[PDB]
Amino acid sequence: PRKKRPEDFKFGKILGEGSFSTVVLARELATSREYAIKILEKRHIIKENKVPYVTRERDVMSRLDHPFFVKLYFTFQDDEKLYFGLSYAKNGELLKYIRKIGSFDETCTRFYTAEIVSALEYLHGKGIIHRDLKPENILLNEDMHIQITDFGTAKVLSPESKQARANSFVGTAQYVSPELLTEKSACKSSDLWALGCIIYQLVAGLPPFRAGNEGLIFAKIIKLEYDFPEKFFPKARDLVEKLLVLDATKRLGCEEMEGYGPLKAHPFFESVTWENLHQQTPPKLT
Ligand SMILES: Nc1ncnc2c1ncn2[C@@H]1O[C@H](COP(=O)(O)OP(=O)(O)OP(=O)(O)O)[C@@H](O)[C@H]1O
Ligand SMILES: [Cl-]
Repeated sequence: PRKKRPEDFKFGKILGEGSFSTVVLARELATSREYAIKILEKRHIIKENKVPYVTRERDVMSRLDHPFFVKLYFTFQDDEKLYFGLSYAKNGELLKYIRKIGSFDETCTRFYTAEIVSALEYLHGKGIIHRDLKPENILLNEDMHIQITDFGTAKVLSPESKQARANSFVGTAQYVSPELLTEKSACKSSDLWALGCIIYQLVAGLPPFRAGNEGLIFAKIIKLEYDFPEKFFPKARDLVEKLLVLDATKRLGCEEMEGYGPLKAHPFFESVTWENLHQQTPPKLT
């Protein structure tokens, strides 16, 4: 289609602001479609060494075509700004719901966990590591299905070299894997560690490794220092214990453990119908 330009849109409210970006709700005049447009100031990206992250976000998102990810529909630029035209995730961040309700019941934990698993199976099947998976980066569409975002710190592993490890230090302290901290690289299984943290957080209300200082969190991660609250769905506890494993080759779902089939077969997921999840009505969050 014709390359889009800023004047092809009418902007509405600011949906959010990052360190180097503003996301605005926009309507495209010629179609009346709604988009979330992420806008970055070139001068700021250039001054602050962010060009590789912006180009990575574009490159990674352009590869994805799955219902559980924010879609990148188009990109354009003008003299001052870069623009990404994204699907609008009307219901915002998963984290908002954890905070408000405190935790999720078993049905809701299972459903949202299954969507995240399905998303990770797709991403890992394309040889992509997210590296910053966390509830703030799991958005929710109007129908309350997940829309994973934040790909500027993802990594496409090279198929040509059969690359498995990625060397950049990126992530969020509560969710960062022990291998990145101790070996200085991440792998696809690093996202499975984050998944374990997220499942724990949905059930318990807080992620498992937490402190007021990042270094204190790192020290607990590397020692596997965490505990479960007395009441925690038992099959979910078992699943978390199979994900929060220091040795990245021993996490359920990883390539060395024979991939996503065994993970989808975990007893916590016994009632899940994997094949049409994105067309199922999500359970109401109460
Ligand atoms: N597609 C979208 N639909 C709805 N809201 C969105 C969408 N994408 C991002 N947001 C919201 O806009 C803000 C996120 O912005 P963005 O990706 O620009 O930066 P960030 O990742 O939050 O920040 P930082 O770069 O500082 O880590 C957040 O509140 C986020 O939830
Ligand atoms: Cl950036």
